[PDB]
Amino acid sequence: QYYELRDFALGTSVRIVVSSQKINPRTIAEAILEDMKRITYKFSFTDERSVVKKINDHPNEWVEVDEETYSLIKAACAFAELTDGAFDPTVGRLLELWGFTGNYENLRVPSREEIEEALKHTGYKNVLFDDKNMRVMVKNGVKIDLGGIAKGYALDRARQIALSFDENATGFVEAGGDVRIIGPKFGKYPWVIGVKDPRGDDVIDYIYLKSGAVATSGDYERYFVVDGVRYHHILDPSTGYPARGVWSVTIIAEDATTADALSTAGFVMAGKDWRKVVLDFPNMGAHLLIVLEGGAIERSETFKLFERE
Repeated sequence: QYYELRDFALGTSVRIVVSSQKINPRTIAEAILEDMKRITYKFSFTDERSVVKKINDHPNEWVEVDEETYSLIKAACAFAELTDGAFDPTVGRLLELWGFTGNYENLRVPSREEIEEALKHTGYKNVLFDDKNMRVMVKNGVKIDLGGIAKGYALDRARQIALSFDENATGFVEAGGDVRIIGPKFGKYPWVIGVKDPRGDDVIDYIYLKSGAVATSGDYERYFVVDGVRYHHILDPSTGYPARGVWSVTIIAEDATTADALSTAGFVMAGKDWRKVVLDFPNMGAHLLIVLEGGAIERSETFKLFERE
């Protein structure tokens, strides 16, 4: 039987549910929470201890970084390339402009002119790498924000931590409605995961996972309202405005890093050609369900496979 630890990390609420006969589950959960918090501060846009902030605050300079940081930034840029910038970790300047990174009083709708200028300071190709010396440089004033991938990364690490304590541990870890399975329930069964209605308190679908991960991006995660209009944090990197036409995208994938990055990309892309997203995403390993603006649900045939135990 399962121990549960709930707390706040990764800018959200987290839940760690673990069973082990080898190591006290409270020990495994504590280890996991410590790592989630560690990642929260290390990759923060704002925390003074952050390596992301260090890079952002040192433009036009080759900045030495550690292997963890190097590998995560490389991975985030590799997702940006895979999705033609639909996921792009260089939305930092735009997030800062809109106020998503600062005090609530900074939340605002920037002018068209401000956004057009900030797009010149957006784009993953502005992050340069020195593999010889493990240095990163940001050109054209770009700033990195890892909020679209960091939960997945932390979740994947969390599973690795649990299994390092006990290869036969079971349970799951959750952060803000992203989930990574540690091992099957009672060692045998799938975990039953509810896909939330982006406009209600009800579940719109249930999926069954013995392994892997699920992640959801939605217009309800981080938003503000001005004059009756919602401005949420999932910006289209090509326009600099909140991506429109989509309420949520849920991705089942092999790992949470993939599910997290691709749920962001799918959210951005689905408001332009949802049919093509539903077709193409499964071939990148992202099995998906989209709730379009207005409430229509579209999902891949692969997603349907997970709708029964």
